[PDB]
Amino acid sequence: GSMSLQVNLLNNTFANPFMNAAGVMCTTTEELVAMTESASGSLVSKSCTPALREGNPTPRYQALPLGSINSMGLPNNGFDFYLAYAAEQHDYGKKPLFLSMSGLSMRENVEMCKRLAAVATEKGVILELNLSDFDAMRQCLTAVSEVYPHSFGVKMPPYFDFAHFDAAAEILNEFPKVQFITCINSIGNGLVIDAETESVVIKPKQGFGGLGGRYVLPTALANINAFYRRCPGKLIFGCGGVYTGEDAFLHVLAGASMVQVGTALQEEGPSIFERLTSELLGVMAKKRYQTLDEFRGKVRTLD
Amino acid sequence: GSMSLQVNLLNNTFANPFMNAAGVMCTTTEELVAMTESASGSLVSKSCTPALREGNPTPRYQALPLGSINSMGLPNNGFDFYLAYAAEQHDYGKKPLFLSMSGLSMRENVEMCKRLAAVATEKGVILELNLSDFDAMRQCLTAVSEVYPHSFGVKMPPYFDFAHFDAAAEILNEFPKVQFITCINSIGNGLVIDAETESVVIKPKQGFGGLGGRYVLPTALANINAFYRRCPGKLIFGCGGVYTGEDAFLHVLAGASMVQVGTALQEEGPSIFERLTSELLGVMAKKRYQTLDEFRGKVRTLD
Ligand SMILES: Cc1cc2nc3c(=O)[nH]c(=O)nc-3n(C[C@H](O)[C@H](O)[C@H](O)COP(=O)(O)O)c2cc1C
Ligand SMILES: Cc1cc2nc3c(=O)[nH]c(=O)nc-3n(C[C@H](O)[C@H](O)[C@H](O)COP(=O)(O)O)c2cc1C
Repeated sequence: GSMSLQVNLLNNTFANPFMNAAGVMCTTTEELVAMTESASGSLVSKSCTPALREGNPTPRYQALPLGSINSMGLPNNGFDFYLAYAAEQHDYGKKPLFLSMSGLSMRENVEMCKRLAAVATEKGVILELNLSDFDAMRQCLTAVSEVYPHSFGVKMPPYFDFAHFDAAAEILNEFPKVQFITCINSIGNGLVIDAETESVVIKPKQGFGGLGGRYVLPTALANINAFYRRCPGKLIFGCGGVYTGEDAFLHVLAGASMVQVGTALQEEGPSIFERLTSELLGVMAKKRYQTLDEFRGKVRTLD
Repeated sequence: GSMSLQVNLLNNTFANPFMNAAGVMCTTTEELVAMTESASGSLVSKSCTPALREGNPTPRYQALPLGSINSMGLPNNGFDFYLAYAAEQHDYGKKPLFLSMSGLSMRENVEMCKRLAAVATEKGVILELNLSDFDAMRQCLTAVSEVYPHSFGVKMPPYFDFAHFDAAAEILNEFPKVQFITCINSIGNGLVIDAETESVVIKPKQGFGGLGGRYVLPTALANINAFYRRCPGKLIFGCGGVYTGEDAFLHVLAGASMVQVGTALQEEGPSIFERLTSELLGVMAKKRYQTLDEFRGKVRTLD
């Protein structure tokens, strides 16, 4: 019958839950345009700092059989650029836009949010605040909530135990404006060593870098589901290890409303969204689901 | 030329760096015997608590294409059992024995260590203290160091940033008795969801469990290398994601002295050690290394 990947959240309609993960294929105008032109339900701009950053020396990203490792160092065009893209360029008629923000301090986030406010108001761009200790997180969210008169989401690093799921959820649940939680950012500071070259594969930080892709899917599912459970009032956006509609299906089963695609998108480019939508639809059709609502968060436990 | 996987550490000679990861194929006499009979350089008994524990309801382990997930819940025959194995059964002529200890409180560890002391003294069993909060860690090590008159090692959870590498290393470095650091335990609380069944795959903890296997190799390498760098006075034992001699070679390059094998061993049985020694030798032969010393810790960075 009639299947739909439509997602409705944040006062928006998304054609499908897919979007790039922040930082992937979303740094330049060209990329943002490509993402916007893609079949993705949405996009998020590269996490921005107040000013442009060159980011780290290359190689700073490496695709791997099981994912990716990167230490990009937040190369980005700077907030004004993404603000301007959101304010003046982005075609919201095509899809909603998220703007990822990653100030290097609370003050930077506060100042960016102060300015993002009007554009969020005028254009509907949605903040994904990159949060990737808990007191600091609470302070950050307080400071941002103080100056930012809109719902926003937060991009979380993965956590690895319930104590942390609980503590993080507790924080986030303090902030009604935090309407979505994106789980997860990279698994931090993995170290890929190329057995052939007997070396690391990225240059910054002695080769340590965030892992994405296949490596991170169960972690991502865990986090998605953990926050899905602990933040019942909030939306969870999944991010981590999505290469296929089936992976996305897992994200949604774990609780994801939107499903972000990082490494796989980096490796395939924006055409991946046509394939993901089609695959997820295929998965849904095989499983006799018509909407994401029908199985979102419905992963069955055995206990 | 002549190649050797021999490892000399902790006043022992190991024929090769391989051993099981604690908890894998090392719970029962039969497993311990099998590990001892295997080609592994060593073995470590299942992390024990003062008394036997049934562990968690099954399924509590699931092998996966990329690794494993488990929430065993520390099923173990109890300390007396492993102590007795170390004291009276283990053939130290075949290989050294590590005894993993995972008391559920400092007190439990202290009480077991007090009793382990004489057996370590008399038989040479070596404690791997399962540490998998930094104050708690310091307190545990202090307590164990107070009462345990031997060098021992610690099984560490993976860390994911340098702040944690630094903090953990700083702590471990306060304890001269901590002579090896085993990196790593599982990546905590991943959630594997079976797209077919739309369910989790292990029963305890709503399906959340420690990830091992291919998922964890870069994390393991990161941790091994991080502590290798930060704890130059200590040996690092690698654990995580070893399925092949090539993987083991990575561990060693990252800094590993011993290389523990969990998931792959769980899946393959103790004959894996023949294959691993052979493969690691083959890797070393192709690379013209003759000893592990020649490349241990020599992973080349690009910066
Ligand atoms: C090249 C690259 C750049 C990234 N930059 C950002 C970023 O700017 N902001 C952010 O929140 N996450 C960033 N990440 C993390 C991704 O958003 C995503 O959380 C991570 O890659 C896991 O998703 P994946 O498994 O689909 O890769 C980056 C990841 C990659 C690979
Ligand atoms: C079935 C199973 C039981 C485990 N039990 C223990 C344990 O008792 N003590 C411990 O330190 N680690 C335990 N672990 C973690 C392993 O020692 C190892 O750290 C982890 O599996 C990563 O290694 P791998 O990638 O080779 O699996 C267990 C792992 C598995 C799979």
